Amino acid sequence: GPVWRKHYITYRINNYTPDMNREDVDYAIRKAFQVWSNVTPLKFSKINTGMADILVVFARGAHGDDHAFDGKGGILAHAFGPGSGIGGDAHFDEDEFWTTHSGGTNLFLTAVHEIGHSLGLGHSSDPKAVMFPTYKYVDINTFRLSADDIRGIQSLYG
Ligand SMILES: COc1ccc(S(=O)(=O)NCC(=O)NO)cc1
Ligand SMILES: [Ca+2]
Ligand SMILES: [Ca+2]
Ligand SMILES: [Ca+2]
Ligand SMILES: [Zn+2]
Ligand SMILES: [Zn+2]
Repeated sequence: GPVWRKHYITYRINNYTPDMNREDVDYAIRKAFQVWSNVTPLKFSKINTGMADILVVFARGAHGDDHAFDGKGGILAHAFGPGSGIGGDAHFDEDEFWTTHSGGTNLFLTAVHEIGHSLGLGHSSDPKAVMFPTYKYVDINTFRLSADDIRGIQSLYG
């Protein structure tokens, strides 16, 4: 399906979870974009105003799309593939407790997966892939994409 047909992509953080320090939210999301820019020709820039390609949102329950959140647990986040408007946007369930670490739900690891969707990736059947639909914490300091993730993204870009 859809892919971004340009190399410079913008994102904007619509609002901030009260679960984390603001700078930690910024850094998690930045690091998650870097995972993908490492392996494609894409460049990502955070903008503070205006229409971004990728809007990052924290919201709970019904929040104006067809993908209502479900309280703590279950669905952690969802994202829309490349396109105009809501296309590219990544939404994180505020009913989760977002963290920089192994506690609650790790924002960085979740964001890597969601941004994969924002770039056009679907799910992987390989438990080793970040694009596998089940959340499982792994050490974020040594995190690496699986070969399956890299194959998937390189099928769309570069
Ligand atoms: C590692 O990243 C994620 C992100 C979300 C989920 S999930 O919310 O539990 N499943 C729905 C989903 O795949 N959303 O993109 C599971 C893992
Ligand atoms: Ca949930
Ligand atoms: Ca968008
Ligand atoms: Ca929360
Ligand atoms: Zn949503
Ligand atoms: Zn997913």
